[PDB]
Amino acid sequence: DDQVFEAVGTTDELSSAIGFALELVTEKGHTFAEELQKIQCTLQDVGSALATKYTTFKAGPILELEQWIDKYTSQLPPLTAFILPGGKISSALHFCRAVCRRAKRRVVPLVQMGETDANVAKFLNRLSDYLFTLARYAAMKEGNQEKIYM
Amino acid sequence: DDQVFEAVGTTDELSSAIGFALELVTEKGHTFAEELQKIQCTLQDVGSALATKYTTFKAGPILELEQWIDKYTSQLPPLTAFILPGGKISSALHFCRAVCRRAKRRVVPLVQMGETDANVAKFLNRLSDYLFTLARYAAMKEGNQEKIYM
Amino acid sequence: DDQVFEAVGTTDELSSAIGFALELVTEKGHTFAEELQKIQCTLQDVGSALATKYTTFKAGPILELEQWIDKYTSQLPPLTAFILPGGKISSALHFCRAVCRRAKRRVVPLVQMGETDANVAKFLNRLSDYLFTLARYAAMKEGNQEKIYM
Ligand code: B12
Ligand code: B12
Ligand code: B12
Ligand SMILES: C[C@H]1O[C@@H](n2cnc3c(N)ncnc32)[C@H](O)[C@@H]1O
Ligand SMILES: C[C@H]1O[C@@H](n2cnc3c(N)ncnc32)[C@H](O)[C@@H]1O
Ligand SMILES: C[C@H]1O[C@@H](n2cnc3c(N)ncnc32)[C@H](O)[C@@H]1O
Ligand SMILES: [K+]
Ligand SMILES: [Mg+2]
Repeated sequence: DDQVFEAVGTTDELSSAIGFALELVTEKGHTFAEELQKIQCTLQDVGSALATKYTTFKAGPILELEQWIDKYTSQLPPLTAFILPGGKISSALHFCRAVCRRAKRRVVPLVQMGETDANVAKFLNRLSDYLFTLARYAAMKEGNQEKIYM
Repeated sequence: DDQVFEAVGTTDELSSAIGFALELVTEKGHTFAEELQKIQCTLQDVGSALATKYTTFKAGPILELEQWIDKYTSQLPPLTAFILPGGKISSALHFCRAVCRRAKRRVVPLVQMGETDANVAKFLNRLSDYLFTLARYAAMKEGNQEKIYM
Repeated sequence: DDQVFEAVGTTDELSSAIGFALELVTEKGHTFAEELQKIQCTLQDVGSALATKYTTFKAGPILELEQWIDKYTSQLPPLTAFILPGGKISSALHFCRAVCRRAKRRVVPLVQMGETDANVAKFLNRLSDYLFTLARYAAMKEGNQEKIYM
C-alpha cells in the first residue's frame, strides 16, 4: 500500500525533525532531552505497528505523554489565544509539532481501514499537544515572551 | 473535510518553519525580522479563512507583500537562471519557500471547490516570491555569492 | 498535472533542506560539502526531467552516488538495527533523508504513468541511502555514538 509508505515515511520525517530539535536542546542543556529521545523510541514502535489483523500498540506511551503534558502545562501561564510559533528550541519544536500533525493525518486512513491500531493515531494526537506545550515551556524557561496576534 | 486539515496543517507548518528562520534572522540582527513576524500574523488569518459561503480574505497583505518584493528585487543583481538554494538564513528561507509552495498546493482544491477566497492562494503565491527574493537579499547582504549551475 | 507540481515541489523542498544541511557542514569544515552541492545540481536536472514522451535522465549520477555510498559504508561499523536519527549535521541529514524519501514517493505516479524516466526514481532511492550513510559518517567523525533502541 502507498498509504503505508506515506504514513511510515512521515513518522520517519517526524523522528528526524525531533532529532534535530534534540541537538539544539542538548546544546543549551535543557533537561527534557531524554523525553524527546524516548519519543523517538516510541516512534520506532509506531513505524513497526504501521507496517505489518493489525499489530496491537499498547496505550502505555499515551499515558506517559499525558503525564508529561500535565507536568508542563501546570507550569505555564494561562493561554486562550493562538501564539506565533519563541527561541530556537521552541520554534524547532513548533516545526516538529506541525510535522507530527501531518504524520497523524497520514495515519488516519490506515486506522479507518482497520489496518493499524487506533492507539497509533491517539499517540500522535497527544504527541502534538506535548510538543506545543514543551515549546511554550522552553520559551518560558528562556525568558522569551509569548507573542499573541490580535 | 480532510482537505481543510491538510491545508491548515500546512500553513501551520509554514508559519513554524518561518518561526525558526526568524530565530536565525534576529541572531544576526537583520532588520527584516519584523516582516517575517507580520507574515506569521497573516498566516494566522489565512488559517482562520481556510476553516469556516467562504470567509473573505482581504487583498491588503498581498499588496503589502508586492511592495516588499519590489523593495528587495530592486536591490539584487539580474538573474535569468536557477540558483542552488547562500548562508544559514538564506537556506532556511529557501526551505520556508518550498514549504510555502506546498501550502499553496494544498489550498488549490479549496479555492476550486469555492470553499475559500481565491486571495488566500494569491497570497501564498506571492509569499513564495517574497521568500525567494528575501533569501537572495540575505545572501547578498552577507557577501555570499549566488551559485548558478550550468 | 497536479502530480508534476507535487513532484517538482518536493524535489525543490529536498534541495532546500540540503542547502541548510550544507551550511552546517561547511561551518564545521567537513570535506563532503561539495558532494552535497553536486547533488543539488543533479536535483535541478531532476526538476527539469520531471517537468517537460519523457526526458531521458542519464544514469551517471546514480553510479556516482553508488560510488560515494561504498566509500562511506566501508568506513562504518556494522549495523543490523534501526538507529535513532547524532549531532547537528547528522540529524539535519536524517531530516534531508526523510524529505528525500517523500520526494521519491511523489515521483512514483509519474514513472508509473510513463511521464518521467524511471532513473529519476532510482536516483532518489539511492540518494536516500547516501544521506543515511553520510549522516552515520558525520556522526562517527564527530565521536557521537550510534544510539540503537531495543
Ligand atoms: C482552524 C484551527 C486551527 C488551525 C489554524 C488556527 C489559525 N487560525 O491560525 C491550526 C491547525 C493551525 C490550529 C492549531 C492549533 N490549535 Co486549533 N483550532 C482551530 C479552530 C478549529 C478554529 C480557530 C479559528 O480560526 N478561529 C477563528 C479566529 C478568528 O478566532 P480567534 O479570535 O483567534 O479566537 C480563537 C482563540 O482564542 C482560540 N482559543 C481559545 N482558547 C485557546 C487556548 C489555546 C492554547 C489556543 C492555542 C487557542 C485558544 O479559540 C478561538 C478559536 O475559535 C479552533 C476551534 C473552533 N474555534 O471551532 C481550534 C482550537 C482553537 N485549536 C486548539 C488547539 C489545542 C490548537 C493547538 C495547540 C493544537 C496543537 N497541539 O498543535 C495548535 C495551536 C497553534 C498556535 N500557534 O497557537 C484548541 C484550543 C483550546 C484547547 N487548549 O483545547 C481549539 C479551541 C480546538 C479544540 N481543541 O477544542 N488550530
Ligand atoms: C519546472 C520549473 C521549476 C521547478 C524545477 C526547476 C528546476 N529545473 O530545478 C521548481 C518548482 C523547483 C521551480 C522553482 C522556481 N521557479 Co520555476 N519554472 C519551472 C519551469 C516550468 C521549467 C524550468 C526548466 O526546467 N527548464 C529547463 C532547464 C534545462 O532550462 P534552463 O537551462 O535551466 O533555463 C531556465 C532558466 O534560465 C529559467 N529562468 C529564466 N529567467 C529566470 C529568472 C529566475 C529568477 C529563475 C529562478 C529562473 C529563470 O528559464 C529557463 C526555464 O525554461 C519554468 C518555465 C518554463 N521554462 O516553461 C519556470 C520558471 C523558470 N520558474 C520561475 C521562477 C519564478 C521560479 C521560482 C523563483 C519560484 C519561487 N518563488 O519559488 C523558483 C526558483 C528556484 C531556484 N532555486 O532558483 C520563472 C523565472 C522567471 C521569473 N522571475 O518570472 C519561470 C520562467 C516561470 C514563470 N514564472 O514564468 N520552477
Ligand atoms: C517499515 C520499515 C521501515 C520504516 C519504519 C522502521 C521502524 N520500525 O521505525 C522506515 C520508513 C522509517 C524505514 C527506515 C529505513 N529503513 Co527500513 N524497513 C522497514 C521494514 C519494512 C520493517 C521494519 C520493522 O518494523 N521490523 C519490525 C521490528 C520490530 O523489527 P526489529 O526488531 O527492529 O528488527 C529490524 C532491524 O534489525 C532491521 N535491520 C536488519 N538489518 C539492518 C540494517 C540496517 C542499517 C537497518 C537500519 C535496519 C536493519 O531488520 C528488522 C526489520 O525486520 C524492513 C524490512 C522487513 N523487516 O520486512 C525494512 C528495512 C529494515 N529497512 C531498511 C533500511 C535500508 C532502511 C533505511 C536505512 C532506508 C533509508 N535510506 O532511509 C531507513 C533506516 C531508518 C533508521 N533510523 O535507522 C533495510 C535494512 C537492511 C539494509 N541495509 O538493506 C530493510 C531490511 C529493508 C530492505 N532494504 O531489505 N524502514
Ligand atoms: C486545532 C484545530 O486543528 C485542526 N486539526 C486537528 N487535528 C489536525 C491535524 N492532525 N492536522 C491538521 N489540522 C488538525 C482541527 O480543526 C482542530 O480543531
Ligand atoms: C516555477 C514553476 O514551478 C511550478 N509551480 C508553480 N506553483 C507551484 C507550487 N505551488 N508548487 C510547486 N510547483 C509550482 C510551475 O511549473 C512554475 O512554472
Ligand atoms: C525501509 C522500508 O521503508 C519503506 N520504504 C521504501 N521506500 C520508501 C519511501 N520512498 N518512503 C517511505 N517508506 C519507504 C519500505 O517498507 C522499506 O522496506
Ligand atoms: K506532504
Ligand atoms: Mg542551527
